[PDB]
Amino acid sequence: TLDLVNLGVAANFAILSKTGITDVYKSAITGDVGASPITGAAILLKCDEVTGTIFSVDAAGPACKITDASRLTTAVGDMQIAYDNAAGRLNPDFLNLGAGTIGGKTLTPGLYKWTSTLNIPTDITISGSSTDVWIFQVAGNLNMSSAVRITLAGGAQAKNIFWQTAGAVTLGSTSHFEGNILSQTGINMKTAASINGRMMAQTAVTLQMNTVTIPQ
Repeated sequence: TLDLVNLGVAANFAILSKTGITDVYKSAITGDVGASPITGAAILLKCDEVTGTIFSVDAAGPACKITDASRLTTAVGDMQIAYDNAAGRLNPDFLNLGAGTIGGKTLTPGLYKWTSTLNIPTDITISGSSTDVWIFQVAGNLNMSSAVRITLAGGAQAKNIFWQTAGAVTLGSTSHFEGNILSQTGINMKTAASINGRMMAQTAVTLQMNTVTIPQ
């Protein structure tokens, strides 16, 4: 069995970025949100969009924000450690599965690697036990097309799924994603896409009327 990727303090966030969070009103985020080292002004969410707390490094930001620089610094530090831990895992079980396109597949537990961009153009399933772990290592971008849905089967849980991407993630309109995203650059969601997972970006997270829920 493959070890969990430990998120440390970042586990407490639904969205954590380094250069902000952009949004087309109205999104529905469940869980805490934060950005650092950038100013809290870079968080373009209103308070009715977030059920949880909005954290800022400073006095700027949405009206309900809490200022807490040391927690955001630890969180961001922990996200970096997680990203490096995930990208650093060795001996994949798969390499270049589907040649970079994985529509229709059922993915069983393990460590998967892609040395290019990964596309998800049609529905997929992630299947395994309540304690199985999946780590997806993607050296380019990650794309998912509109209305694509990731289904979990067999007791598989979103909190045990990790997607590490060296490039940007793009989730298409109406799509539904499962798992923790650790991106080295951005994560960008389109109209009414949803995610059950965490969006951890080393640049920005962009949203357009999305539903974002932290995995239980």
